[PDB]
Amino acid sequence: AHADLRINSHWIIPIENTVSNILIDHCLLIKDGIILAIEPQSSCQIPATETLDLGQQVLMPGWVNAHGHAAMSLFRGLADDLPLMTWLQEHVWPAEAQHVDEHFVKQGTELAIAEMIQSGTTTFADMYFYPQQSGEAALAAGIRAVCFAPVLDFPTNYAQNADEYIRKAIECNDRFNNHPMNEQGLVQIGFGPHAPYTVSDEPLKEITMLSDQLDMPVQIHLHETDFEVSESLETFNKRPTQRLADIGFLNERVSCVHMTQVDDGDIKILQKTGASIIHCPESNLKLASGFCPIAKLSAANIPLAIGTDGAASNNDLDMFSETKTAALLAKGVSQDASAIPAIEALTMATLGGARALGIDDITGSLKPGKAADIQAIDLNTLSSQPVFDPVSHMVYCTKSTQVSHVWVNGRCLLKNGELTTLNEETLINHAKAWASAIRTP
Amino acid sequence: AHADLRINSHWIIPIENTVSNILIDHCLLIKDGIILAIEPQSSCQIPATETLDLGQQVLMPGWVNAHGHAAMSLFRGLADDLPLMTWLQEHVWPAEAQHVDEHFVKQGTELAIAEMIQSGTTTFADMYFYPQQSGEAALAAGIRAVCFAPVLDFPTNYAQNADEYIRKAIECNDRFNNHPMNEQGLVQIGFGPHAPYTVSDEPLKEITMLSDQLDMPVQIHLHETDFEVSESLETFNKRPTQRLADIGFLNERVSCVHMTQVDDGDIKILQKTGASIIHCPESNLKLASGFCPIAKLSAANIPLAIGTDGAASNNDLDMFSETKTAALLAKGVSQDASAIPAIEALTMATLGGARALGIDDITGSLKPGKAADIQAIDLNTLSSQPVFDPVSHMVYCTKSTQVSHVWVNGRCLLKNGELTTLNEETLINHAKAWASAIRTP
Ligand SMILES: [Ca+2]
Ligand SMILES: [Ca+2]
Ligand SMILES: [Ca+2]
Ligand SMILES: [Ca+2]
Repeated sequence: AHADLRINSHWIIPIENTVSNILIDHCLLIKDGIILAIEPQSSCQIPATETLDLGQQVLMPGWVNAHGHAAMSLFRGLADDLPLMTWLQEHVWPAEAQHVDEHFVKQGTELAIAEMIQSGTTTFADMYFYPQQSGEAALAAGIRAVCFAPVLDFPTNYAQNADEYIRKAIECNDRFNNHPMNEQGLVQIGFGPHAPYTVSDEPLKEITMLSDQLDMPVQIHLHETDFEVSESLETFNKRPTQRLADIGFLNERVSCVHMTQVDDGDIKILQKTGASIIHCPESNLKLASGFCPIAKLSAANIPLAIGTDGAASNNDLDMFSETKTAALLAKGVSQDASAIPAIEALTMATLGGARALGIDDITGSLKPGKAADIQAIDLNTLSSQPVFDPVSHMVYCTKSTQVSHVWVNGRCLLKNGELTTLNEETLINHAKAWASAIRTP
Repeated sequence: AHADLRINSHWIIPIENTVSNILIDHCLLIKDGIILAIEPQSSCQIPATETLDLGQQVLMPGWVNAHGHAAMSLFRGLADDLPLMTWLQEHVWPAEAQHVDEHFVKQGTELAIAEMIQSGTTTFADMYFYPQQSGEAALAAGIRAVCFAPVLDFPTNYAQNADEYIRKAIECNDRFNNHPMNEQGLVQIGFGPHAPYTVSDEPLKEITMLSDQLDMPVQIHLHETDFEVSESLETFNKRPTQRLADIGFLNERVSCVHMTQVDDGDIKILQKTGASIIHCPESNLKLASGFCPIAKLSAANIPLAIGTDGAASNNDLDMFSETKTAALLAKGVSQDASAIPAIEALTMATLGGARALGIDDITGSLKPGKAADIQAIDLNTLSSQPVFDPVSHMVYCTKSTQVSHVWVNGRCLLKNGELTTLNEETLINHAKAWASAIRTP
């Protein structure tokens, strides 16, 4: 048959229309990992090799988790309820210096990926050590990934200095351009300078040039805390946004994480440079970083996305919960019950992330021609019934465990709630082994 | 055997110690619905008729959902993303006037109860029409309930005026004191005056007298919105807290819901009168009501509890998610990452609710002599591994679907994730029937 797979579902939320936000009794037709068409089930005349009848479920794009540190799944809830400073100095940094190597990153990324697939995520962004390990795990699992190879001014086990961080990013990009398993381009490598206060101007400019030459996305923290903004004003006499804008670092391919400290000048700079904002509400709350004013940013037409951050400051990788927090918090922050309606929250969590990571041409919404990165959510459960508008249900009363199926590039990674490329029992054993090693070395 | 049931579990979080917040390899012994003892498994010499081996699970008190409207499960996500005023006038109130009767409340409460049990809740507070229907559903399900019979100044189908609302509350209390199925006292009736701006001084004073004479708890909204506080200042020249204090309405048996508008005078009044505060973070965010400063309230030793509110402004009844929101939001609001640590969030969500509803003598913590209201949470799942401190995991990375077992008064209401006194498929059919009736009458 022309189509590999036909999926029938009562509801489809395409995110991009091709003027209601939802389609009733349509089907998706997929071929070679690509969406061929979305059409009414009754009218459809495209035969399919295989057909799946989902019934009372919602099909929508898989989530794009636009900021994370996948391998830190192995530090899940390592040290909760402590100030950023104690958390970092007495727990996270020693644990990183002692435990994080290629094996840690491999097993941690596998664990994260399995959690993410089970909660409907089809693309993750990763900013962490040993990105080749992370990228390789993504390849074996079949999940789409953007690994923002870290760049820092300071030495770690992974690299001694900015130039070495950059070298390894270039090497990793080259390795994935040429990897036998990566012909489909599921894994992209980018540059992940941590933050303006940990990376100097020179490496940042190198990143800009290299990012352009090698077609790589860039991610950086921006205005995460009042402290970082004050520090920048003391040291550079500029807000970080201004510093980055003045050296030409900010542009469309850059995503700026957090942005809890926002003034009108920041917004103008963001509008000018075309950069995206990645919202991480739960992590911002948990660490007391502040309140990203996504309502205000949205009204200013700033591109917005959503990330969970890492499992040591969340502590899960559940985009259903993160998107719900984003939609609820925004109404409180803006004092406006109509701010960030459900369709907008879903859009941030899918197409917004795709745009932020530079991959919206291929994924992030259900449009003919885009990749078949799809999640199916089963609504026939007590906590989801009755349903009046499935779009708002997705955001306000859906558990991630309702995800029944997941496809990436048209490949089934989750079938009736069960992982198809990862072994849950094995991953859990490895997690427990690492916990013991971390707990009592 | 002396004990009816022995439950073995790797972790027990008793909430009240009898100085670590958790017990390793202990067991719970239950007899006649009562906790006989909590002892090390190895040392235990109390035989039991039946023994359950749970392994890597946490036993803790079932949640006390201290404010809700159970039957509004049938309005789940009725009209999302609208301002309080449109929400009420164009959606909720017409739907209530048209659909809410004894049959609505029966089937809605059953649906809510099933959702709540599946997410580990063992006591719910309800403030809604036809409390006898709600109470009767609680009795048949086996869940503990406090039904705060509504009192209002204005006419509804349920009652024409304050005196009639009060009459029906008295009748309902009497009916449950004498109900053949209620000998164990699972169901308590209370008074639920909606808010200072919908109930006059006279009925409020009657409630105080009757509450005392009949040993009934009282629940009221207090300082939910800036509008209500301003309105009270115009009309009475007092903050609502002051109005209620001056007529002697506030006392230990009263729970005050929301409290997003707080000044130092409010706190003093609350400290003086001994009343409890019920925190409903997601509903407050969703409707843009404001930010209850639970960190500040906690530091002032004000008794605190947690509620989900109703399914039209949440939109689920999941106390795992609500407690996590409470713990996270509080750090952001107070700008203090150490504020409302996990053990304190759990305590609010269990013992805090018990105290608020006047039932802490019998439930809310795992102490010898208290009721066996218990939930078991399975940690052997991908998203919960690894685990370093189960207490903080409960709050920061646990899904409600991890609840494997639930007991109320030592009766199993949920066995391996399956309801034992309610039929899930039936409830869902009824929910869909009501949705159709509500959607297209
Ligand atoms: Ca981060
Ligand atoms: Ca989370
Ligand atoms: Ca309410
Ligand atoms: Ca909720």
